[PDB]
Amino acid sequence: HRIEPVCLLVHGSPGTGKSVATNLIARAIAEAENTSTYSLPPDPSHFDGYKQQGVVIMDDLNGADMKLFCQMVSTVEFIPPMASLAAGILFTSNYVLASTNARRFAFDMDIQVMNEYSRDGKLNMAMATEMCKNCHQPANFKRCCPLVCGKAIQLMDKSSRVRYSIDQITTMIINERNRRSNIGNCME
Amino acid sequence: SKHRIEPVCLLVHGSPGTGKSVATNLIARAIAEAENTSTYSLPPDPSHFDGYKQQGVVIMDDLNQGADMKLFCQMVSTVEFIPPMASLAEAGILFTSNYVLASTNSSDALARRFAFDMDIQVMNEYSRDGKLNMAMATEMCKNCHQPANFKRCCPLVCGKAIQLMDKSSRVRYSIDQITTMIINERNRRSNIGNCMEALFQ
Amino acid sequence: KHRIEPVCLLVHGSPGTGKSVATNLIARAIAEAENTSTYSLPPDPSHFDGYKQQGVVIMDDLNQNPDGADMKLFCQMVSTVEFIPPMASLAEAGILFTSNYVLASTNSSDALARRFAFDMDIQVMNEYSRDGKLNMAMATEMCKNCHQPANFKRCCPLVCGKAIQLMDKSSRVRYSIDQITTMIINERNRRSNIGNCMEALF
Amino acid sequence: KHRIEPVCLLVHGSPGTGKSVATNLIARAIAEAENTSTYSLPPDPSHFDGYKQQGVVIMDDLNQNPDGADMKLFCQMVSTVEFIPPMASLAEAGILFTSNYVLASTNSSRDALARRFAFDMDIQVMNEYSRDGKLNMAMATEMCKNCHQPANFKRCCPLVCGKAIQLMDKSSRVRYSIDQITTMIINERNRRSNIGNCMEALFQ
Ligand SMILES: [Zn+2]
Ligand SMILES: [Zn+2]
Ligand SMILES: [Zn+2]
Ligand SMILES: [Zn+2]
Repeated sequence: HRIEPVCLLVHGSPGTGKSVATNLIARAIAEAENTSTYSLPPDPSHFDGYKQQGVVIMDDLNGADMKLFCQMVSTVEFIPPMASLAAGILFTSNYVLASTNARRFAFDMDIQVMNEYSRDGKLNMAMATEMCKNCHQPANFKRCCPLVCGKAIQLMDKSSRVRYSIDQITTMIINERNRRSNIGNCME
Repeated sequence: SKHRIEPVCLLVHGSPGTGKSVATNLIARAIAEAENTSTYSLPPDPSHFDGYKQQGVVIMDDLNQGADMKLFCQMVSTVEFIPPMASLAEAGILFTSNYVLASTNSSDALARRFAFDMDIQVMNEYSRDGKLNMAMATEMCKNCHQPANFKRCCPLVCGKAIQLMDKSSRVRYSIDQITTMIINERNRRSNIGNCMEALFQ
Repeated sequence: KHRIEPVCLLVHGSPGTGKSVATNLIARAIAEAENTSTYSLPPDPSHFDGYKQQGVVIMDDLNQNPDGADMKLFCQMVSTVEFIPPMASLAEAGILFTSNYVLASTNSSDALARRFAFDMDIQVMNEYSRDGKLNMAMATEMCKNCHQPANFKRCCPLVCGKAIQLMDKSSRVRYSIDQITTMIINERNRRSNIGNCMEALF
Repeated sequence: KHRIEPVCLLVHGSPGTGKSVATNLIARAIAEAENTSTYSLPPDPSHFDGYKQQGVVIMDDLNQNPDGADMKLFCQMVSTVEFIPPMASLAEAGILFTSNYVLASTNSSRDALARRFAFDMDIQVMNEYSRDGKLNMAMATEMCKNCHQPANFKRCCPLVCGKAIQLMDKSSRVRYSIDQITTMIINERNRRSNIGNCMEALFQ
């Protein structure tokens, strides 16, 4: 009976800051869904630490990966395997976020280090994590910085072709999780 | 990375007619109005927090001092807690409750968790047949002085009908009293917490 | 060879006078200066579960009946002689008590009285007392115009002596948390300068 | 969980091939770069005497003794939890471990411990500087004559610029000189610390 988790992945070259992207997005929707974030390690088979957190992030997806993923983004009741048998909890996460190098991905997006923050083609993290000094307040973040507002990095949808900021991308994922929850409500 | 202040914990012991539920619930609607929240009550022998929307107070009843108590240790803590839900459309909410009140009638590392270990005691004028004369105890109070955590007073508020007695010290408190005692140990840990955060961070 | 005797502080106070926060500020400050952490014993300390040789130890509500246990423990902690605390866990049995500071508060022969390098009464300043209770809310407000504290990054009335002070039960002189906290560190350092030199000489 | 995981380097090599020389070179340059000192643990170490929260710690011959002593300490250090190391001198006990770099050499083949090596590398002596299979130290310490300035050392020698020894990342198989991998390690630590400060601020 469970609903299908909204899903995002982020293709990137290694120095472009896609780990900090997903994590910023995860922590934000988490803050809003009064939940927490579960990280899967790369190449992971067990869910030591899962406790039905509202959002999980999958560092460096992809192949058991493309399998254990498709159990996660499904309507089937699914039971993750454990390390300590201390087993049994359903997987209920309403969001899955992940990174790498087809309809289960409501948000298929490539990244772009903006040029004033490129450093040899790589994201200049020291500069990209300085706080923004002339910005409107973000929609899902307390405060603004260049990773949130689109200065340092942006997400390009392949299909849409459009470019959004992180702040925009989180507003978008929320809404789709709500739609899905809103219909999943009325029916029931 | 521990991030939440452990909640202040009250446990009232007592024989089953003694008002022991009525006390845990009088205190809780008092605190809740003070911090402008709501209450959320757990069933006896409970496993699921369905309907827990991070309201400020949690009531446990019939705590068996133990499934009752394994789950109790996890609420009263600093470490993040994720209540199990039966509904899938809810599972995922973080436990951020400040108070847990529990009642009972009935190993030192768990004891410290009981910030207030009281014994409910029914005063004789309000005890017909050996149990709370609830019709008496609820009648409003005529010349009582204004309570601290209630806008009006009655013989449960003011210790006329019902009083609870610290198991360890042995002194007696009314309901209206032990509320601020609890409100304040919660205000206490808040202000000390912020204070230290600001001096060493 | 042997361990130096932990410099020890005892704060006497009535219940709402803030002697726990007093001892906690002092500990955190000493521990920050010593590059350490703090370890709190629960009242009625039975076990030292979680103790990993944090240089600073806190005993909240010490009962000072010399027949009591609080004081029998206390006399092993505050001594020069190997003391291997009891752990409830046997997966934790064997670590030595090496802490250099012990900070305790209570409500109130000479061999227990030597152990207290500093024996002190806490005093609410009246401007912060709700019927002789520490008005914690306004005492934990940050100060706005204090000089930089000796041992705290920022100042507040709990630190500089606006809200609370500590009176020496002997000399009858009063001290802020900040002042007592450098006397306590100076004392441990004097013990250590002496102990370390005794070692080099032999 | 208040401290940041130290950045961690593991250099595998046979026993004459200069891996000790190479971790000490990296350590010393990282240390200058942060105005700290280095602290060296002995092989199969028990005690941390002399540890004063120097920023770079060094371990050699890790897991040489396969008993476990090496790997418990290692894992306590490459962690996010408070670690109060063991000392032989009682005077010295209780200091907190807070180094940001752990540099280890080994001769072994060692999920959640691999997670701790941010750089897992094999040392390879280039043939011109090999002598009977081991690193020719006397040749390698002669200063380079015509080399661009190195990023992390004041002058260049073949140990630095990749002439004498190289470091091959076991995963990717890419090779790096010492100077390069120093900038990489420094840059990982700064990144960790920049992301950290940002997350605190945004969820502050
Ligand atoms: Zn901005
Ligand atoms: Zn009344
Ligand atoms: Zn001040
Ligand atoms: Zn060179």
